Amino acid sequence: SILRLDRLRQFIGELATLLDSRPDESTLLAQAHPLLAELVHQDDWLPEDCARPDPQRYQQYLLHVDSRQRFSVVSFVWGPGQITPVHDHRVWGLIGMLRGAEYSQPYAFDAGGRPHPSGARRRLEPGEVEALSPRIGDVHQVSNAFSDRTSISIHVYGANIGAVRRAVFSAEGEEKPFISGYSNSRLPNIWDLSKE
Amino acid sequence: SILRLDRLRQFIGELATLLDSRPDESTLLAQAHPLLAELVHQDDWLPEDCARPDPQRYQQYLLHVDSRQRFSVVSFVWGPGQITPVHDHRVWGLIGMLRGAEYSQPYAFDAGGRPHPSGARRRLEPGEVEALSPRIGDVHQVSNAFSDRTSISIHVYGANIGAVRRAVFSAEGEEKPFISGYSNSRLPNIWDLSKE
Ligand SMILES: [Cl-]
Ligand SMILES: [Fe+2]
Ligand SMILES: [Fe+2]
Ligand code: NA
Ligand code: NA
Ligand code: NA
Ligand code: NA
Repeated sequence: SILRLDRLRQFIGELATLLDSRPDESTLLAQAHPLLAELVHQDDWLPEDCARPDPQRYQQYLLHVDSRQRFSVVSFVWGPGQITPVHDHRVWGLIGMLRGAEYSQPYAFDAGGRPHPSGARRRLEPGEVEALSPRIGDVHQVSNAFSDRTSISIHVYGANIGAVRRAVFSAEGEEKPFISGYSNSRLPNIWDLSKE
Repeated sequence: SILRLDRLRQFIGELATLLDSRPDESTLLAQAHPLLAELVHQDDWLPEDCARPDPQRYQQYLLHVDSRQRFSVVSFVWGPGQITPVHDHRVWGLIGMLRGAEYSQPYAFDAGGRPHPSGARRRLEPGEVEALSPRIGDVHQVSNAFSDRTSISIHVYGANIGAVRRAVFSAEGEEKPFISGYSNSRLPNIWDLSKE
């Protein structure tokens, strides 16, 4: 229909313009917050392909990578009742819920290296944005708040996320290196303005 | 084999860096010339979908658009004997032959505003790169050099080319506005390094 891809195009240039200032981390996050907020304020732009859950696993659909890999934009699609392992990120980020809701559980470790939840579980509603900086709390376990519907969140990461070597942590406290990869081997073409 | 997608990721990055120093047109073109030349020096990187001829029309497969739309990178696929009409561009651009060959005829205008071939036709061989710009010469007709095979060239343009309002030129020298648009509504995912 009127898939409104101009808001994706707008978010992307504006994040990039912002980044062209070499802002310090915390300024960057502060100033991007409203930008992602304006992008998830309404749910009328996300291409269908980039919204399909899987029955076995969550999906990360790559929407855009910056020419200099200063950021990537990803659509995180949880099927009903799905849950990630405990893992870190290693780059700045922002998350904004588009539809459904998700839970975020922060983690820390005992001197042995076993993880344990820390602070309580945050619930993220359609519309809300929280900045992540690894300089604060990098390790977490996230999950679909709902057990019976699809939830989707739009993420922004300060790198090509599917190139970042990060870590997943078992209950027993072993660090497994992982690289997330992407669900889609093709990105949507948000760029064909030959439609008006 | 495995596609050498890192050549493309590298080119994308390097040209954006170059663009970050705000060069003037002649320096941008002198410096970008070698970067594209390296990309089209060996033919081990273009995804197969982005190399597909059409029997009716030449194809324009979008590869990448820069976050701030400072450039875009397009794969231009010619089937046997295809030819464009006479047209302009209104942005700087570099063209780099990947496989096959294309003929280039620049055009100039007489006192009544009617276009005519200006100068000798230029043949573009694999690994060669030519520049174009309103300053340096913008109006031309291009065709596949062969009628017995496919030709591909890699085009870089200082805008989101398929959103740029340009024009084709009638024998009587009048515009007919056009916006090229892209043969592909999905872009290739160059970015999933977790392949290796
Ligand atoms: Cl030249
Ligand atoms: Fe995470
Ligand atoms: Fe042209
Ligand atoms: Na290269
Ligand atoms: Na190829
Ligand atoms: Na000329
Ligand atoms: Na493709």
